[PDB]
Amino acid sequence: RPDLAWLDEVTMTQLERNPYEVYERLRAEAPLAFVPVLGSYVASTAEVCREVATSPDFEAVITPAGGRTFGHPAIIGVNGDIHADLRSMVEPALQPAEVDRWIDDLVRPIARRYLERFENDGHAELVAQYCEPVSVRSLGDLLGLQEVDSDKLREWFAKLNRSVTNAAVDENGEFANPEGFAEGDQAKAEIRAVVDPLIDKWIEHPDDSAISHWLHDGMPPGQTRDREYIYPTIYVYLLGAMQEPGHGMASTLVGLFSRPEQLEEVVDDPTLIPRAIAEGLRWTSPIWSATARISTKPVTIAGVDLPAGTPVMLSYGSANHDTGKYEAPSQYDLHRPPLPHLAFGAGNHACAGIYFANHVMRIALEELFEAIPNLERDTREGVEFWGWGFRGPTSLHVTWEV
Ligand code: HEM
Ligand SMILES: COc1ccccc1O
Repeated sequence: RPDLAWLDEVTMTQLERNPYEVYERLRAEAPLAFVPVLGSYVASTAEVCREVATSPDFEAVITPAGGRTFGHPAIIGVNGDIHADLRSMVEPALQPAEVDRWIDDLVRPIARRYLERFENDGHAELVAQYCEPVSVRSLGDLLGLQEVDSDKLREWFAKLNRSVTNAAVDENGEFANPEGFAEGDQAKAEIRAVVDPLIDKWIEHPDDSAISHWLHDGMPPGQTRDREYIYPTIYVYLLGAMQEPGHGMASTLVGLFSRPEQLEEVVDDPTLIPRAIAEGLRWTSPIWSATARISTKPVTIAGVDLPAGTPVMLSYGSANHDTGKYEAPSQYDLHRPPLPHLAFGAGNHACAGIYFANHVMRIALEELFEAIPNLERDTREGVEFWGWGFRGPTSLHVTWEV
């Protein structure tokens, strides 16, 4: 596309460090555009992301680096009967009435445990000491991974993140950095060594862990789903499900710190925490551009005639700064009117874990603000955000008077 020749000079490093300047141009120039270093069409606006995500002429496809990492059948990358089965497999523990039965007793004692380690220190780096551990410890216990330390769960999602988002391609469309999948393969090998004995056990002795239910639910007597059939969805969980509530919490906190009067409002009135989190997810979407769809028929989207079989990456984090919807979207504003957003995606492949995720983030922030009501950001340290596929702050140094 001639007038987008500037896109040939966009680099993977640029998109990882800060994709918003390129995507502001895309939303104005070409809401559906082929980005050479990603080797794919990308959807950048709210209208195009929502249309592709809900279109009957599209179905799910995994991004190239996502498929190299997760294989088949990753719940995000399949359709039809396999997708319906995998959705029926994951949905029981995520049902709102079910989450409401036990989410408080799950997350609140975990939040308190991690807080007790630093709440009298006067300083902390909340990404590593709080947001990530609460997120992974909550989900890890729900899954049946109680014995996998939070440090290890955090390491695995970081390696899987880098492998799944190792998207750069060269002039021939080949991956530019094939070595960057090695740590994804190493994480998977480690996960197998830990999880294979647990699956061996659960097949014979089912329990209330979610993965035990994935093996047994809905199956004929004495049968379980084959572990190779469920492992790619285990990996989907050990990346995003483990990573994103912590990133959403942390981005919400960075946003609140950027508006001190609003941080104060929320600490004084914790019933505003859900609204603060919803704006946090719009402001820096944790899953920023990690999923995609593929056309099943020739289709015209945003004036582009796509043949059948065309992948489109859904850059929901850009869509959530669409100035057709939002005033000054790069500013965090608690008091934005509560409008639809796309941080959980849309359509038949929209996030299955919204209700659980929102509660994890809510409870963690409630406990944080109760424990440390005079929490302040350490303005001697900068907050750097990183990531194009998954995005969040790489640290969050704070201070408080002791
Ligand atoms: C703040 C935290 C989270 C955010 C922002 C988030 C966001 C997303 C997004 C954008 C997608 C892709 C939707 C699309 O392609 O249209 C997705 C997929 C998915 N998410 Fe969430 N997620 C979060 C936490 C979780 C958690 C904790 C779980 C599990 C307990 C979960 C389970 C899933 C599943 C199973 C899918 C795949 C749905 C499918 O392809 O059918 N997510 N999520
Ligand atoms: C819930 O986890 C994910 C969602 C979308 C893409 C990758 C994931 O691991």
